[PDB]
Amino acid sequence: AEFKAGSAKKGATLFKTRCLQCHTVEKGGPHKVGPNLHGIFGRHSGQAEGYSYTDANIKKNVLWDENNMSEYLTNPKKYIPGTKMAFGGLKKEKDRNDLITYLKKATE
Ligand code: HEC
Repeated sequence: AEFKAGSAKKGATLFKTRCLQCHTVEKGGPHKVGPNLHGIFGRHSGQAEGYSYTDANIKKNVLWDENNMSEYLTNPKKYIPGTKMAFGGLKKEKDRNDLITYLKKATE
């Protein structure tokens, strides 16, 4: 994909309604169905401490950045075949840009 910085204020609303059910962003934050996302950018996949991932998410070994995250969030199951989740993706590019703008700051 091709990320363009958007609205982190809209990104925070999108995280609450589309991600927060399964994830947290705070340092030391708890894992829910999905892993806590603190430090996700600039780190390889399957490395949230204390979270047990599928072989698919571990074997992907993607170094998370703004662009591959955008591609991933479009359809996680297409990007990482074998990943297990009741999530189909964030289809609108504007949403992905807004979400990632917020996420880059929230997980820092
Ligand atoms: C529950 C229905 C979920 C929603 C909604 C979202 N995600 Fe998720 N995510 C979930 C699980 C169970 C997992 C782990 C899957 C596995 O194969 O083990 C994940 C994983 C991620 C990751 C990868 C983390 C890593 O360390 O590699 C990211 C980056 C991620 N999820 C982000 C994310 C965002 C931003 C969401 C809202 C757009 C979101 N997920 C929705 C479960 C669920």
